[PDB]
Amino acid sequence: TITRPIIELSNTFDKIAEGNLEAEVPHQNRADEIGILAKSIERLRRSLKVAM
Amino acid sequence: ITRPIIELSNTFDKIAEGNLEAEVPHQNRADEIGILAKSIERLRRSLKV
Amino acid sequence: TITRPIIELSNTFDKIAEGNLEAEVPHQNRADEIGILAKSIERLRRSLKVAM
Amino acid sequence: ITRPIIELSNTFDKIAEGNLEAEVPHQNRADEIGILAKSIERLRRSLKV
Repeated sequence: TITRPIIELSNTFDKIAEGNLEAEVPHQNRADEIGILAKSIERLRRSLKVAM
Repeated sequence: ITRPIIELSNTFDKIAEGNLEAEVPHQNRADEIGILAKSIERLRRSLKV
Repeated sequence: TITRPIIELSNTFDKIAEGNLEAEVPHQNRADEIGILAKSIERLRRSLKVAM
Repeated sequence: ITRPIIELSNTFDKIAEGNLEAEVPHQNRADEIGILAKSIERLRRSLKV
C-alpha cells in the first residue's frame, strides 16, 4: 500500500478510470506484484484506447 | 464496462491509502479487468504479510 | 478473397464492427495470413468488449 | 475509434468480394487496428499472387 510506487499506480489507474487514456503507466519494468499490476493496467489502457 | 473499472479503481485507492482489508471486486471475470482485479488482490494479500 | 474462410472472416468482422462482440471469431487456429488476420480480429474483439 | 474499424471492415468486404486493388486504410497505426490493417493488406497482396 504504503510505498510510493503503489500510490503512483493508484493515481495512474484513477486517471484511466476517468477516461484519461494518454497518461503513461509507470512501474511496468519489474517482475514483482507491483510490476504485474502495472502491466495489467497498461494492457487495459491500450484496450480502452483502441475502443475510443 | 466503465462501472467495474471505476469500482476497481476506487477499491485500489482504499488499499493504497492503507486499508488492506478492502474487498476486491471482479476477480472472477475472464478478461483484462479480472486479471487486474486478481493482481490487486495478490498485492493486497502480499502487503498484509 | 475468394475462399470461404475469407468470406466468413469478413462476415465476422462486419458483425464486430456493428457492435456485436459476442460472435465467435473463426479460423484462428492456423498460421497462414488467414490465421494471423483472424487472431488480430479476435484481439480487437476482446479489447472492444472490455471497453463496453 | 469506431470510424476506423468501420472503414477497415468495409475495405475487407471489398477485398472478400474480389476487389484485390482496394486501398487498405490505417496501416500506420501503432495499435491493434493498425495490426489488423497490416494483416488485411498482407492477405490482399498474397491473393494478387
